[PDB]
Amino acid sequence: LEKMASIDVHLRQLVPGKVSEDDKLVEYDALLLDRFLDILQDLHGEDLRETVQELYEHSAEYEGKHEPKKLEELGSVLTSLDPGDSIVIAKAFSHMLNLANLAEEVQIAYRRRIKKLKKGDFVDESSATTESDLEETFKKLVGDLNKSPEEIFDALKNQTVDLVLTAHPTQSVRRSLLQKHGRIRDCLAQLYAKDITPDDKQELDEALQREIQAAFRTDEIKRTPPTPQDEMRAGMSYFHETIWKGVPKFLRRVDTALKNIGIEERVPYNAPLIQFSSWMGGDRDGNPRVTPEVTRDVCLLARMMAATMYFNQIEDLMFEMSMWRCNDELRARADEVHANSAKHYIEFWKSIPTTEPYRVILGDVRDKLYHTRERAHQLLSNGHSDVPVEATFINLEQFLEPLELCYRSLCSCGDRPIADGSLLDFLRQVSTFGLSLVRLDIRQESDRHTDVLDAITTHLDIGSYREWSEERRQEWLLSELSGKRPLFGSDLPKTEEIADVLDTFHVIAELPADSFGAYIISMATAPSDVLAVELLQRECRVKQPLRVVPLFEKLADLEAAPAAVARLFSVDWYKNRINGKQEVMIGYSDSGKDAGRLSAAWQLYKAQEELVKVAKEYGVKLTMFHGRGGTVGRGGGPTHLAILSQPPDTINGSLRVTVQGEVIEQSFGEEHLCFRTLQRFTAATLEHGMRPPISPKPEWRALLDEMAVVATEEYRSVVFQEPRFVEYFRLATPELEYGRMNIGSRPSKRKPSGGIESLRAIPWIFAWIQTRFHLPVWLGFGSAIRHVIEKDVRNLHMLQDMYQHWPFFRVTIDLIEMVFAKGDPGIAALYDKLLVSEELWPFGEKLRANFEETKKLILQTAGHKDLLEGDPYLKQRLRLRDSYITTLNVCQAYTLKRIRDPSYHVTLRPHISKELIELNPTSEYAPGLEDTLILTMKGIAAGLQNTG
Amino acid sequence: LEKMASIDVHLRQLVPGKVSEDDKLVEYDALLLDRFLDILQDLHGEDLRETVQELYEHSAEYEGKHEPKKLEELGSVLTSLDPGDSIVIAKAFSHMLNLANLAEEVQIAYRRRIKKLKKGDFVDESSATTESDLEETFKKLVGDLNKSPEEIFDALKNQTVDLVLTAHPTQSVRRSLLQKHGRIRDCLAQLYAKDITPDDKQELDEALQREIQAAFRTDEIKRTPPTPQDEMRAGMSYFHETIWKGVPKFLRRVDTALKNIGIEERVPYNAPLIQFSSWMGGDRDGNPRVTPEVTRDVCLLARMMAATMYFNQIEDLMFEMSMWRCNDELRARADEVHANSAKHYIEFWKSIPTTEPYRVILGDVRDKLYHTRERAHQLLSNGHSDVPVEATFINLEQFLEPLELCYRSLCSCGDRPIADGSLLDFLRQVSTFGLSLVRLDIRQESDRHTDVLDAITTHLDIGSYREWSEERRQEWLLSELSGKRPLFGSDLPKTEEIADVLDTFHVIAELPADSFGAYIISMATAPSDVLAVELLQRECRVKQPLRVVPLFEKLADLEAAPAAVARLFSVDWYKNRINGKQEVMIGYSDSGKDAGRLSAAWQLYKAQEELVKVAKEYGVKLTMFHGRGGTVGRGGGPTHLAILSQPPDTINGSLRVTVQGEVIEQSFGEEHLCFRTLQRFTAATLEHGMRPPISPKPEWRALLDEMAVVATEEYRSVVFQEPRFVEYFRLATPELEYGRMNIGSRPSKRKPSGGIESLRAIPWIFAWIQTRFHLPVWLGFGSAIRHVIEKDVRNLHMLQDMYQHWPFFRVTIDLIEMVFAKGDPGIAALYDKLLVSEELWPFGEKLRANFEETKKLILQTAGHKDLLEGDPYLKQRLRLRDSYITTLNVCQAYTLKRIRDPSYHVTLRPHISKGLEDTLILTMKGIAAGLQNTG
Ligand SMILES: [Cl-]
Ligand SMILES: [Cl-]
Repeated sequence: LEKMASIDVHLRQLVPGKVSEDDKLVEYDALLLDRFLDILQDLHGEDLRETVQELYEHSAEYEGKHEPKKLEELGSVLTSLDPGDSIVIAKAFSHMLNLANLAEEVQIAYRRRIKKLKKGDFVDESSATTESDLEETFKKLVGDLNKSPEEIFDALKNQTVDLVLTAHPTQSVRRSLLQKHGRIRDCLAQLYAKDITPDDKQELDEALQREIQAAFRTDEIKRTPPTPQDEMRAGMSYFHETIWKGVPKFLRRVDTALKNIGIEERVPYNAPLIQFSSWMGGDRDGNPRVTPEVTRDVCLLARMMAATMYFNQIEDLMFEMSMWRCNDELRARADEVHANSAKHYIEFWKSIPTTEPYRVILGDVRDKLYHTRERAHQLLSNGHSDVPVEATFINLEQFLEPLELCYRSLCSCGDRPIADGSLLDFLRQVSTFGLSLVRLDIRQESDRHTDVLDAITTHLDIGSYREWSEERRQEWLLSELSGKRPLFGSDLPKTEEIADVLDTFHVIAELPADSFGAYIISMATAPSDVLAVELLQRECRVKQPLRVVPLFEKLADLEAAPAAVARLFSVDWYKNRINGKQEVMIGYSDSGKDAGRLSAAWQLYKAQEELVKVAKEYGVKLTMFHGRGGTVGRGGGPTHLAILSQPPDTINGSLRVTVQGEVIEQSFGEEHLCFRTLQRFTAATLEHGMRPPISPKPEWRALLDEMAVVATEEYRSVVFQEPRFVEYFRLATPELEYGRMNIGSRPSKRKPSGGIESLRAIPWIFAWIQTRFHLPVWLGFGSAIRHVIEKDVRNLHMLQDMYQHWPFFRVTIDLIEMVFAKGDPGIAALYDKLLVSEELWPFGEKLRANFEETKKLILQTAGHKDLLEGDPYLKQRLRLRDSYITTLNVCQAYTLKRIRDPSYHVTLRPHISKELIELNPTSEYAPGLEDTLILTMKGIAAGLQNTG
Repeated sequence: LEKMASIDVHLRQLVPGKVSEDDKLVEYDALLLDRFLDILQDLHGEDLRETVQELYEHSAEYEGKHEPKKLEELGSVLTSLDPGDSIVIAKAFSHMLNLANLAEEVQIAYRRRIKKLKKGDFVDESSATTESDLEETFKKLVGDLNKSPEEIFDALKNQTVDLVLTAHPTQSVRRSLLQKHGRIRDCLAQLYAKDITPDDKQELDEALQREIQAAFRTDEIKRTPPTPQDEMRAGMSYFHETIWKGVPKFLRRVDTALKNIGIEERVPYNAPLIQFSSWMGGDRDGNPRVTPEVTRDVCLLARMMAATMYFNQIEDLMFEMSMWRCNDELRARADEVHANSAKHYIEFWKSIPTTEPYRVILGDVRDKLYHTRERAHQLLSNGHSDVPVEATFINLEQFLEPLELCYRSLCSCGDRPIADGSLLDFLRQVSTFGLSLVRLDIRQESDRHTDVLDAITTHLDIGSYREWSEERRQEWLLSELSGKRPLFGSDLPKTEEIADVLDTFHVIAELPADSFGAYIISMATAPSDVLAVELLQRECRVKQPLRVVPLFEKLADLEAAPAAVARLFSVDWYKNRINGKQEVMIGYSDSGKDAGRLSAAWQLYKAQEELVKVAKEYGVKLTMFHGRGGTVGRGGGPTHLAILSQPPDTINGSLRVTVQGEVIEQSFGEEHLCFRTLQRFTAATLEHGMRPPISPKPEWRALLDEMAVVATEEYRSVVFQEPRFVEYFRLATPELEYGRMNIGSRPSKRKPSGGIESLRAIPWIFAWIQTRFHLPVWLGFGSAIRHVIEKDVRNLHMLQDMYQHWPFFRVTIDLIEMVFAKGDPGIAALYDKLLVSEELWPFGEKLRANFEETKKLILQTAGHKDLLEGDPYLKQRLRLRDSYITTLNVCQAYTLKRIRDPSYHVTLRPHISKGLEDTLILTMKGIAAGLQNTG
């Protein structure tokens, strides 16, 4: 079995050099791959394994020299597979790619930071290898900017970093498989301890193989397209994985860094430097599976998970808190609590003596935590309870008060060190996670609210709120919000949709405010949308109404946004309701779908500038909420510079960002990855408040305005004006298959009969990610740079000045370059040849030329000859993934030709050893061609991760 | 604050060299001491801290040169302390000693093994630094002994090591402090990772200090002398600490070591190589606090703890077990289980689909585990339940069956590797811990059974079972055991004691058999005692009766033991009840109190010889149960050779050993320490089965016979014949204070008006441990070795040959030598000066000379010039503790003079910044914790 000698060779040819001296990535991937291939052989035979390995080697040769002969060879092998073998090959390559991502996480997580590799400017902040840690950022603020430590500490206490978890656009991988990935990562890591004993190393190898096989032998389909509650349970995995333990660890490190510049205090235990919000179960925009009851369910589930974790943690806290000397106040509380009926620690003590007052108070808190979980579970499972609300924690102050009493008391007695142990970690967890871990945002289209108001105004014979001009809408909305009469009752003709909207508001009213974040209006355009939501909130008896957040998606919505926000602040009722705080949401991907990526990036910079102008004019604290697709939505290092790049004063101590589902594993799956994530968010926020990026030279603005015009013209002329483009998009791309299959819970279009305008941005991105073409990300850049270069020979120099000195531009280009690295036009060509009509082939050809031209231009702009010349670590990891992804592409393409064309008979090969073909019985397509397709989609999706 | 610079120096003067190259012990201790003293200064002031540091510095100087002027300085300082400062100093030194123990454990656990330091013979097995690990033991068996790997594996399959956890003779430390010790150990260890980042090292230091203060700032008194359930709760901590996770780890290591000698199989997951038994809540011998309700409570609590640990463990198993391919049998069970009513994993899955059958069956197991804990809890807190016993696991087969089904199924599908992951660990945990973690032994005096039967026979107008000869007792007991008519009813006049015994049997009868181990007859002497327990068990309607274990204590009881056991095997009823398995208990400490330690050691060797002769004659698998005080009861390395030293075939694949309370933290507190404990017990047992120690040369046996005669003559002439001894023992020693104070739950004597015969062995040992004198351990060895040396010039050569070549002798001597290391006659002399009458001073003076002579003779026998010449690591660790313990000694002695004599006014010093009984208790617990185990 000298088979290993082959994969090593291929791997080392894929990543030739070393990206450092602790570069063990090729080693890691070889080890994992060898163990996996042996498992494949032991379960499905020597022939199956030899086939799979020949496929991998061919793919690696392709990602090396990009000879199309290699694609012809891969295809030749893959078409001759009957559905059984096709499923096993696709599954095989999905799992192999997963293992590659695992070795990547280990390598990243243990790479030694090179203090000599820092250049000294902001470019260092674009990679984890040279970015500033917390303390380095403190020293940067103090030295270069001559800020006093007191100013840094004060800035930090009032800072909030709000991470919003959203559902994954495809396979939000099951919590079980995450657990397995963890065990594999740990086995890998421990195998490379430079001090390990032979028997230890043996048992670790056997454990690694054992877990690789375990993960391979779990189905990844069947059952249901998981219900929204299931998707939410899966999203909450990272709290148990890393985040719960990770928050107090990060905060304590902040304490140390503050000590290391002379600050004697710690960050206050109730200060919300970290917050977590969730859309899982709250975003109903174009997702009818998300019902009112779904929202009630995920709210209660969250309250359960939080109470559970607090329950388990408070027992170790009770064991720690064995002191006797205490404050007079706490002694009073102990004697008071000692007057009662001790069920949840009979294994520990028959009862708790008054000589352990801390243990008394804490034991009572433990009792209240148990009753909160039991009552939430009864509310979820029935609808009523019998657990009195007076015996649980209903708001966060009830919970914090006894703990703060213990802390104060301990400090009174000079036991501050004891107080700063498990107790401090507990207080910080209560403050960060509250009673729910996450706060659920609600999201709905503006049109649904307009429908509701129109049904009401029709029911009152006042006219159609829909037909009303925006000024008439505003005037009516204002008179009603200021009025004393309720608006509607049960006697109201409600369509199924209008009933959905109102019932959602009623659910919101019947749940604790600690559970909710923001109500977000998709497709916001005018103040009447926000006012409409505010009115529906009031007239549905939502006692503590949510903050309303407009999501300005389209380009015209962005230009009109600051006018709208000004008009909203200028209204007396709204101005007093917001209490000096406004949060606006921007969607990088939505605006991209509208008007191309370059024009949307620049328009979003300008729109944030104007919104901060309005917020200062009227004295409101503006908070920008960054939706998916952004520069700040990337994974790892790049996030640091992306945040630093935001226009001055757009953050101001409140960062709200979407943690994309395709990135959450790379950012929170591992202990170090999580810590460094929280760190770069906190450090980037803190620094940007005090050290904004340079303001752009006026010529830079004028240039970007012109480029945006040309770029929008090209993007729209292709996507929207070319009549046959929609024909091409349906052939060269599996967009239709994505809409039909059990990959995401959402419909891909808002109106089934519409063109690209009615297509949601996620299937738009996804469709072109699968073919490694990435049109939605780069289309429009080519003609823009081409235009400015021809318009004046010297504009190229200006662009290069921007990339080297203007952060926003550098990060935008950098993102484009990263996406091009995940691109391969040759594969897009394979899809054309197999799936697209002949008279449409030149169309694709022209598109690919644009692809190529743009790439060259981006390179010229970035001053690079190769893609990602400045980040060889990422270039390496990407190349390693690409070798697996390419096979999944070819398999996807031929599987598509096989599905769409039953008149494409192929010379099948004999089946390859023991089955997986009988796990999808009720399939209308072939015995396992639907499953093969789903596998390649989940796989390519996992390999390409994030683009735009 | 350069005060730290002093203590380092003193420490380095205490242990001059390095016992290796990874010897960071002095560094560890210096760090812990510096951090602790800074804490003391921060809580009670610079004056208090400076006082404590002067005390330790002087103590270290004393342990250096042993100048009694150093003791005069210590005393002069400690007497001028009012009770408040006295308490803070005593508490302080107790915790300093604990920190010494913590660093000691870390040093031990991370000491790199030196393979070039092995000499090749059995002496290597007396220290962890050179003992054979599992794999080295295999290669020893295969190469030198020509045992085949098949033979090794079959031997292992059938082997059981049963470790019996007993209540602490003093302070069974609260589970909270065990946890804090864990955090201190972990912080210390990680600070010395040769890869640590500056901020990590900083936060680790702050966590270290924080935890030292946390442990120092908890009271250790008040409330009650904790209830038996409380002491039991504390004893069970080590399952959570290390043992639960640690057992599957060790078993997997066995599997690996087997692969490395060609065995492809794993040790069967249902093989009980490791077992845990408990006395906590079961030993009633001279201990009235242990009632029937206590036994029921610790039983139910135990089943609760186990049910919890299984419950928590099975959720990760459920996440791992996501396969879909399965056996036809398992698939049927999944569809079967899928026909039912899922409340305990709604945070995980709405429900478990039949596409995940393993998860289905396991989820059901999780459910049944939940109902089991809940039912046990309701029985404990109330007395009845409503949780159907059919909805719980009542016996181990119900529990194992679905799990074994999962394993079979996974193997059927070529998923054996997945099966050998979390699932195998789980099976091995069910088999090792069962439904109770531990199996409780019950223990009672034979005399109580005599009382009960005498009330019965008197109630039947047949006469007094007590006045009856032993043969008449036997004959009646046999007639009843072979008979079909019941013995007694509710109409039976029961004294509180007789009602107690019968009620204990009724509770055993009303609880699952899996909860209980062995019924132990203290002061057993004749077959009628065993038979008596058997009958009382039967006529109390105990469905599955316990195995009865006689404890032969006195020397005459040991001589008469094998005759008795032969007589029991010769009776048809007993022969048919035991089913070819017999367990006898021997008490090394018990027999020592009777007749001196040397004679008890030799008598126990010979007695085990005779017991094995008989057990082979009648074809029974004899299991010797080693009570407290043995060589095999030591901590760490020495246990290996002690086990190897037992007479051939006394073990025969079943070792039962007492884990003394004074050793359990050193043996299971840390992950590595626990593994190495389970390992050395498992390896030593396996080897001894196939490689029995040498048989003794007859001149050796004759010499030991003679030495035993002289030794008992001396021990008895001093302890029992000297008329003033009892007066001396009451003054030179805190025995009276121990009996009156809240140190142990047990009364120190069986009959208050008796002499030493009625004094229990534990207070006997403890009393002389407190004064660092240890008379119960070495007294009698002196006159024995002196006698044989004078009788013939060459007998010293014979003794040295025995020490160099007979393991039993080497381990006996070695234990004595270690005890002498923990002795200091000078401190005993201080106690004499303060607390003993003047006309009794030569008496003490004389005994101390005996001490010295005995020590000299022991050294000559072992071929040593200094004590513990062969184990410098232990010599070092002990030397380090001595400096704290000595301060605790001086404090105790002057506190005793102050307590007993209110006519001893002292010039107290002003109280030192932010009630003598509490001080005394502190010093006793402290000296107890520093001396750990002796004899
Ligand atoms: Cl109890
Ligand atoms: Cl649900």
